[PDB]
Amino acid sequence: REIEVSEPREVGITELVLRDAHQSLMATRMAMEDMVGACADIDAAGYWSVECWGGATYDSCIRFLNEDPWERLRTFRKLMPNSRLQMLLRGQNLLGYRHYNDEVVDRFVDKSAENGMDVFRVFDAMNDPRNMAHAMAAVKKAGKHAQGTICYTISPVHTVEGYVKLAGQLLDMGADSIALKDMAALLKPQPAYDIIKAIKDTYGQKTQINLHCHSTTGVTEVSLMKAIEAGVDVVDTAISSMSLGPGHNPTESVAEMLEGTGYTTNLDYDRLHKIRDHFKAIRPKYKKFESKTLVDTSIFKSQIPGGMLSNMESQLRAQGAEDKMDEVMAEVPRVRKAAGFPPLVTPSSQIVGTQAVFNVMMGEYKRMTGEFADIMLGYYGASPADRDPKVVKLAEEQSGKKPITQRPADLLPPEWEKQSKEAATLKGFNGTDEDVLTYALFPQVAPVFFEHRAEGPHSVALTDAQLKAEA
Amino acid sequence: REIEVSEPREVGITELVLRDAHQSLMATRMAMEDMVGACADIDAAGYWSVECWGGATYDSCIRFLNEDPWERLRTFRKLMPNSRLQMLLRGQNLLGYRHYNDEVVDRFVDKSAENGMDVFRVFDAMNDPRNMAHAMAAVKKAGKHAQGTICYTISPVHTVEGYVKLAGQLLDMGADSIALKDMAALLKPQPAYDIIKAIKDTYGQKTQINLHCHSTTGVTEVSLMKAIEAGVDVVDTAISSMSLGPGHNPTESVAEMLEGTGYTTNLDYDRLHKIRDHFKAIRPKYKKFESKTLVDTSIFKSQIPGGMLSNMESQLRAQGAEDKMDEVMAEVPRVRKAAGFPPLVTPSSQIVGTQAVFNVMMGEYKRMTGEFADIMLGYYGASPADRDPKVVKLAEEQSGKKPITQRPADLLPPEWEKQSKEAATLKGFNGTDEDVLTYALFPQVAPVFFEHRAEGPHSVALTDAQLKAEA
Ligand SMILES: [Co+2]
Ligand SMILES: [Co+2]
Repeated sequence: REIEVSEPREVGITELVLRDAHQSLMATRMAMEDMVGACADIDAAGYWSVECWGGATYDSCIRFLNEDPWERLRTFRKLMPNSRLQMLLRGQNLLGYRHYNDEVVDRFVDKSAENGMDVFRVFDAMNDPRNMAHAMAAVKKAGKHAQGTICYTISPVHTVEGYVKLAGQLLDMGADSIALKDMAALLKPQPAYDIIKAIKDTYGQKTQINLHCHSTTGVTEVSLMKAIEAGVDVVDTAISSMSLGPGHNPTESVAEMLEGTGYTTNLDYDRLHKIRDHFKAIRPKYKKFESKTLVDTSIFKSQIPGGMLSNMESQLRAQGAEDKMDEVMAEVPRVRKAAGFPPLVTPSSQIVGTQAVFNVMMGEYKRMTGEFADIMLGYYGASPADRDPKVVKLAEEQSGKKPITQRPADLLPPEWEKQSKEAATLKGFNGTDEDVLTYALFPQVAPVFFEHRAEGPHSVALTDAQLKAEA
Repeated sequence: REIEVSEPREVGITELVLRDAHQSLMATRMAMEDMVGACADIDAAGYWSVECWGGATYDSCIRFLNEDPWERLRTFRKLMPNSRLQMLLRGQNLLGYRHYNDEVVDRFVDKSAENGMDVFRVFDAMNDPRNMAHAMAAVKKAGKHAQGTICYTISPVHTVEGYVKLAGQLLDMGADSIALKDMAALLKPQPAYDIIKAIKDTYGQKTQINLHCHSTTGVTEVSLMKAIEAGVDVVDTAISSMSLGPGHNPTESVAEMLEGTGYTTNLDYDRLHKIRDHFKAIRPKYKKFESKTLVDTSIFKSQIPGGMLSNMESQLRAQGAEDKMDEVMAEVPRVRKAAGFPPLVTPSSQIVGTQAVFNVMMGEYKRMTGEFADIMLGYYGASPADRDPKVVKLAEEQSGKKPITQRPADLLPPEWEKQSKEAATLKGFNGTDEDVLTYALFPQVAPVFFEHRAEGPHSVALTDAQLKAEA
């Protein structure tokens, strides 16, 4: 019995400590002040890229830290001059709350690249390539690296062949590399090997694939080893003092585990040690935002991500039917199916979760939320599988909207000029496209932020004094 | 490029939640009251064995919980009637502070088996087979399972061939199985595969090997997968709510990661879920005893286990030279070498660590502790490599003891009758061999314990009230 493994080679590593690590472990509340001190070492560690922007950090900066996201980007570009900066961008949704007209996507990408972003990991919650298409083109126009993304999930319609097809569609829209995202740590070892190998066998060894796995279920570092045996080019990790739990596998652990296998990373262990210790000293200040579960494999049976489960709980707590949780968890699968089995990541997870609670309370689709209606009617794009025509009809007969099947942005009219005018009437607006984008992405937060931005970035973390006083 | 892997098969699992998990995560303070509620589910989970005795639990029971270790054993045998109970026994040292005469080993093993112990994992801190020989024979006489142990470590003298030789010596003394112990999580993936495969190739596939790895460095779950590909029969894990950090890899994670690989475990996921939730509800009460580091790979460079490092720190704090820590960490390697490269596990780690601090302060072996002197003079047994003759001489010229090279217990005279007499003069002594053993193993604690035992077992964990009041 034998297993074919890739030839001895160097495996690239993407550090997530500056973005996804704290987004996953301390609600994206990491203050810029607590990160800049590790930039010099991070820049000289030897990482393939440094994820430090995008995701929920834009929202967090303006909503909780009174920090300008564009200033964070500029500072990181300046303190890590020799590194490839990387961000996560939700396609046509950008970092916003809805799909935007193509010109807004163009502006955003152009300004991101202009301010220093090198690698753009573009993804769509439902894996609809059409929603990633324009952002990808904008990234290529800016001469930057376009990383098309495949959100991994487990469902009756997701298969290896299905993932290989998506990889092809991403390569067809000019992807420079393919990212396999596993936000819920659902990727097991064998599937990791099979999917990576199938993509490499189908499109060629030159096809660059970056694997992003969280450690929530505790099985993905083994998946990382299997992905490396299958030939994956780069794997995402988080410095050891900011890893595990709903976060990611440890950078140092992944580097150390390869000794003697023929595979290696070229990270500087001394630099890694300094970055570790830097965050180990700072992490305690964020205890009020930490999660309390290091390993949870329940999703392999329920299909429900811990985050999604908590939300439904709170929704079943604030109403009075905490007794129907076992019923809700049984309803979710049915709602997911009806919606076409979309991956259960934001926002699909909230939409499916909330609708599941309604069906239990008010009754079988008796009342559909505005979001669920939009998903069923195709306003978020195509689903991995065909949506239940019966539930679709009900959505149409309850929202008054006609079902659509083409890229949603095709219906969106130009809005930049409209956004610029409205933004320019806000006290604090600095007249840059960056600020207009801030208003376009977060209309209800931009006002307050522009007004207080002059006060400078803050921190919602405990102070050393508060740490001591508490101890 | 290919890698040979074992044929599809069932992999056995040993659950550590009742012994090593809490010894490693909350200073062995887990109260019997907090464990008995999960016994029924643990007994029906499908584990190959349940480690629930030995190690530091005997000391903890009588020193901190006013609990009779023998009563804990009897209760576990009664609540888990269909399971193979397993314990850790430090050979000729038993669970005590020194080597004992062979008749004490006979008594202990006989009473352990009589009270219900099924599998005895016998080990010696310096991997000297002669110190394991008699316990192993006693285990075989009692008709129980003798698991000879190899303490894994990394040193210039430890090699695959060296481990294969030890495995042979263990099999020659009647071992029913071989345990590979990696208390510091030093076993990387390739070495795990190479050592397991070499033992299987040399002594036959019928040779049973159980792998015990902690997760301290964060690389051992990958090692577990490699060990399984190499053909390991059983791997030790800890239920997910009591895992990771200086503890072990998660039971559920290890079981889930095998899906589709051809390997499988036959654990009942529902029973595992109940055991998880049981301990998740109880673990918060032990926060005052939790460690604060989930992943630490520094040992791959320093050879110093976190626990060993902390101790030296405190010793360098309580004296005034916290400035010489970088010097101490540089001295340890030299002391280890001089001692013959013994694995850095208790008590060798403390002995080497303390001596390292002296050499830095008072000077190069200017003053040797009584323990270090005994190691250098062979009173703990043979070292993996020859000890520095120059340091040996100094030990002899400073302790007045002649160096020995034969099994230390060969010099020990009968002591049972002496132990019985002394023990019988303690208020509370119940006249059983069990109590005499308690006195023989912990002379200075037995008095206090026998006097308060009637008050019943206690807990040093926070009460629900204290948990709430604190929150
Ligand atoms: Co992520
Ligand atoms: Co252990």
